[PDB]
Amino acid sequence: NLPTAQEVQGLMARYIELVDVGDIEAIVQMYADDATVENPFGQPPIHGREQIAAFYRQGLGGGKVRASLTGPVRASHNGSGAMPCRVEMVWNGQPSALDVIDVMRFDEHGRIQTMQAYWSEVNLSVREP
Amino acid sequence: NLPTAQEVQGLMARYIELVDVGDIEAIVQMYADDATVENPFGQPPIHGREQIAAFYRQGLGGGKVRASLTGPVRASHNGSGAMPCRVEMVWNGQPSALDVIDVMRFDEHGRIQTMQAYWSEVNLSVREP
Repeated sequence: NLPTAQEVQGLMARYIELVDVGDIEAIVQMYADDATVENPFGQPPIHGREQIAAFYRQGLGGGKVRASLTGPVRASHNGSGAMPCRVEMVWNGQPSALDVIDVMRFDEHGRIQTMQAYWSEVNLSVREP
Repeated sequence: NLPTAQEVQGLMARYIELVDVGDIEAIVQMYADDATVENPFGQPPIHGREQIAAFYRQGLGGGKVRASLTGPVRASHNGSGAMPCRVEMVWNGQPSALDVIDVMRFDEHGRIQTMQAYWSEVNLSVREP
């Protein structure tokens, strides 16, 4: 059955953990095999487990990447939710911080069926040494 | 043309202002006439300016309602964005606070074409004396 509000809060916080540690296997594990990821929202979706793994491979490849929840997960009663996080990584040769909000819909097996990441360069902050 | 990241940031912050002051006319003004609101996401959409006005009428009717941005607006390059806010109002006879994340898609005239508010009772906090 479709994940309750509570469970969605649990699942979306766990996803941020996994991203923080770079556990690509576990991250990919969280997605339905026909899931889609739009990141950043606006770009063409990436489809299916194989492409997604590569996305997270390249994404978490090279620049050291931390992610942390910066507020409560907002969760609906229909297996969806949205959350704000801050992603630390190297951009354009500089340690930078990116503010993001991820929106996720889960299937009846508690897998991510759809993910969208809202952010752009306006949410981008370069850190001084 | 479709609103830039910067403009989206501006528009979504202005919406929160208007809600905070209860300017229903201006709020309704921000929406396309064929816009849809899902609030809370999961419930059936409300369609068009007339129903929307009533929604904001009832919504901002009775319980004193404040709303404030609690972090940066995440804005994409394709006329969409998402933001976190905290809504103060009276629920179930009690001054309460609700954590929300609104997701908005704008049209080429800078009007809100689609709004979704993510929150449920798990995001609800009742305030003591």
